[PDB]
Amino acid sequence: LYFQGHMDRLITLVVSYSIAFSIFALATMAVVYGKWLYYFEIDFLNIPDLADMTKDEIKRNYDVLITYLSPFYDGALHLPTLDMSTNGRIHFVDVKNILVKIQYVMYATIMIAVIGGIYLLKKKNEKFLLHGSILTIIFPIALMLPIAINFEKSFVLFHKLLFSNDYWVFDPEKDPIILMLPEEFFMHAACAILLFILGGSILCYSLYRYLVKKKR
Ligand SMILES: CCCCCCCC/C=C\CCCCCCCC(=O)OC[C@H](O)CO
Ligand SMILES: CCCCCCCC/C=C\CCCCCCCC(=O)OC[C@H](O)CO
Ligand SMILES: CCCCCCCC/C=C\CCCCCCCC(=O)OC[C@H](O)CO
Ligand SMILES: CCCCCCCC/C=C\CCCCCCCC(=O)OC[C@H](O)CO
Ligand SMILES: CCCCCCCC/C=C\CCCCCCCC(=O)OC[C@H](O)CO
Ligand SMILES: CCCCCCCC/C=C\CCCCCCCC(=O)OC[C@H](O)CO
Repeated sequence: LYFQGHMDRLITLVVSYSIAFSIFALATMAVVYGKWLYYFEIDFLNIPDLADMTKDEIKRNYDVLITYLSPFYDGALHLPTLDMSTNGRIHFVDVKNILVKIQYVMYATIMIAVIGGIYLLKKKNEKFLLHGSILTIIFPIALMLPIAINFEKSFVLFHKLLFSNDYWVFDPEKDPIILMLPEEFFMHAACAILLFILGGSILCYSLYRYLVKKKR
């Protein structure tokens, strides 16, 4: 009992951070691989005007690129309409590699938390559900203002942090897909992620309080 205390409490520690990360990764893949937001973006930002492309050309290029970024696509990236340089296809491999590593870690934290969670959950201990929501709502709270007021510079730091080359700044001449990827769209995608993080936090917290009311 002196040791089930710690071990259950280390599992509530390990499980808690894996709840936070799993929500982070899940919200990312939902926004990254979701095409509903970007399809709305095409008319809302008037991307045809921005890129001198048609609504059909923009959709298929985005369709092909999003398909290229899945773990289960082993082919190279060829855009239906736009040409691209070797620097351009190095960046999308960088982006593809980042997504794959987040997803690999995400499966671990999703399993760690579901398996280890139900262990502590059926053992009448829900401390991990409060800690999880607190840890994961730190994300939107810390980053809501950086995106809202300083997106352009937060965007650069983000890229500088995650990429070890210069190729993330696209030359419209050699990589014209940058014209159909406006900065406002990535800003909305960052907001959608944070809303899903915040949504998952509230969801995770709704359970905690609801479960604590069960014990009493
Ligand atoms: C079995 C009786 C109750 C069932 C509970 C099973 C126990 C699962 C344990 C830990 C994970 C719980 C996570 C709390 C809920 C979070 C919901 C979620 O993970 O979704 C995040 C969303 O996908 C982000 O975009
Ligand atoms: C029931 C658990 C609740 C968790 C909810 C789903 C869990 C699915 C089950 C197990 C491993 C986790 C896999 C989930 C990851 C798949 C979603 C994802 O991010 O994949 C993107 C895909 O590659 C874009 O093409
Ligand atoms: C994970 C614990 C520490 C978190 C610290 C990181 C802060 C990032 C915050 C929000 C963005 C979340 C995005 C997750 C990864 C983005 C996927 C990606 O590669 O995007 C490429 C980019 O759009 C090409 O311009
Ligand atoms: C009950 C809990 C209350 C809520 C808990 C707070 C946590 C933050 C949640 C979401 C913020 C994330 C998205 C916020 C960023 C939106 C961007 C924005 O609104 O600014 C527009 C932009 O400046 C135009 O130029
Ligand atoms: C600073 C925090 C904000 C960081 C951004 C939030 C994450 C955006 C994620 C998905 C949007 C849709 C992305 C789908 C794939 C985009 C293709 C791409 O990587 O283009 C990047 C561009 O070339 C480089 O400037
Ligand atoms: C009730 C629980 C609430 C939390 C659960 C949320 C789940 C769905 C949230 C958002 C979907 C995507 C909407 C993203 C819209 C991006 C635009 C934005 O949020 O702010 C940008 C601003 O408009 C710049 O001018």
